[PDB]
Amino acid sequence: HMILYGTNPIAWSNDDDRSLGAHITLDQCLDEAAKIGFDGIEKGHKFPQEAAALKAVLEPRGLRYVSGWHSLNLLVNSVEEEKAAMQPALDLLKAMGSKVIIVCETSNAIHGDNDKPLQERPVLEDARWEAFGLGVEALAAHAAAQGITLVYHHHMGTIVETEDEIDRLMRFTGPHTRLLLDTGHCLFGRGNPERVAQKHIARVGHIHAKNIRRDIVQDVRDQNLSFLEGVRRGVFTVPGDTEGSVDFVPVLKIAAEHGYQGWLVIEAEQDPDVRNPFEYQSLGLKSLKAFAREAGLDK
Ligand SMILES: [Mn+2]
Repeated sequence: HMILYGTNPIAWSNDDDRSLGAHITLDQCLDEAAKIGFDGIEKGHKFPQEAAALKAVLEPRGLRYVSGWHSLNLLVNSVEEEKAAMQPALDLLKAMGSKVIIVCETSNAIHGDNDKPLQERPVLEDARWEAFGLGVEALAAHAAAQGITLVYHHHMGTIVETEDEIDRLMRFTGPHTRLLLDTGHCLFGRGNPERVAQKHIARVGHIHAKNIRRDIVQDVRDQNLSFLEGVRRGVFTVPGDTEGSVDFVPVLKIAAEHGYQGWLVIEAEQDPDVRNPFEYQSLGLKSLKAFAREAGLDK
């Protein structure tokens, strides 16, 4: 298959807030992911991080290891310390057959901080962009030399949140640095997912099909809520949820027209007691494959 459909375990057990889905075992998450029809799944905090142990739980369920989030600290640590911090991840990904590493600068991020409003998120001083981009590119050239493509995950609560900042990451990196286009964080960050795709599709190496509930996002902005408070209130949902406001097909149409190959991952943080992951992830996969057909991406 030229298009593979993935999921992310934070639908089942949240990574940032371990009180969300704490009771849901790895075994349940993986059973339901396979049963729903996903081709693979991304790293979650309950995943073994050794190759044999991770293979032992994914292979019985027909699940490929899509990729894993790896946190960056380029703003406080040297490049060589950051290459040495990503290497264990690069080795696991190779042993698992994965082709992508997902990265985000978190050294000053606030999305994991429950008590910090999202409006207080860090902004990278204008003079530090050139150095920061160069450092990201150095990790991506390092990764590429090993078969792994770096995809940068712009993210609420980080220095890469707005559309303008996505454009600055793209100006100050390349050619090995790719963009992970997350439709949910892009709209949450007041950006236009379609317009971002128009500009950067040729650099997009990985796509997260995430939806937002416009009602809840407007609540987050007005009441000054943290990222994890938005998550608990349902700021995110899946493709095809009527309460959502992301327009998926135009983004998938841009991807089709330039020949995107690879994964589309449904990543939807929700409170799983209220928003059953089996239900919402079933809805997501059903709707995203429809949208991908309508877009001519999945032919
Ligand atoms: Mn994502």
